Amino acid sequence: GTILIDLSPDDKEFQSVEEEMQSTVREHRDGGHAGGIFNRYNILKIQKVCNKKLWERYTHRRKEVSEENHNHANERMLFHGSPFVNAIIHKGFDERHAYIGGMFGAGIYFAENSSKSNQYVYGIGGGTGCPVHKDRSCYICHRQLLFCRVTLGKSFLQFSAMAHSPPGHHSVTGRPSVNGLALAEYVIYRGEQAYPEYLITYQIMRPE
Ligand SMILES: O=c1[nH]c2ccccc2c2ccccc12
Ligand SMILES: [Zn+2]
Repeated sequence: GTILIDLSPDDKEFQSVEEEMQSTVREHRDGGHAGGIFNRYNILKIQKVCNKKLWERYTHRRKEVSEENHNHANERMLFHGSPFVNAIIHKGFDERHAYIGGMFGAGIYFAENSSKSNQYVYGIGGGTGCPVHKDRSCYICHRQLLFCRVTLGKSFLQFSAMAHSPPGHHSVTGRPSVNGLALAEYVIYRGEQAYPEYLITYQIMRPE
């Protein structure tokens, strides 16, 4: 079902997506432990993920959410890192991708900071790092993230230092209160509320 289309780096669509990736890198409180030490990425490839059944699953669910929230899907584009991106792009999101120990419950987590999603590319807390070098800060191996269309609907606002949504909500917003430089994180509880739109292949870059 899924087919992947290479975007040219001269295409505006590519550039828009790259810019969203580069401009939402921040520093992490773990000093780079989970995700590596870097200020920027080497973007190697960006692919559009095209799957009819998964798209229609998304848009059908989105209409439902919209109708339950003053005609407002509250659709965002957000990052998702995972060692199972190959399974997500082919079969879509489901409970297997839920973060069971998540601070805002057992749901599927997304980030506004590309660097936050980068922390989960090799598993929770970076796992054991890249398969080839067992290095969480590997500058050599290729990483992949997803840049997804996520339907948030009415989103429970949780300030902060597969389950169900809170009643009358379609998602949760984890908004950092302490780190003012940290962007929001969002959780959904149905896989049908995200479409994995772009697969981004990259390396983290070692700082000068
Ligand atoms: O991109 C993410 N991928 C994940 C994969 C598995 C578990 C948790 C997360 C997660 C948590 C917070 C923010 C972003 C992410
Ligand atoms: Zn490596």
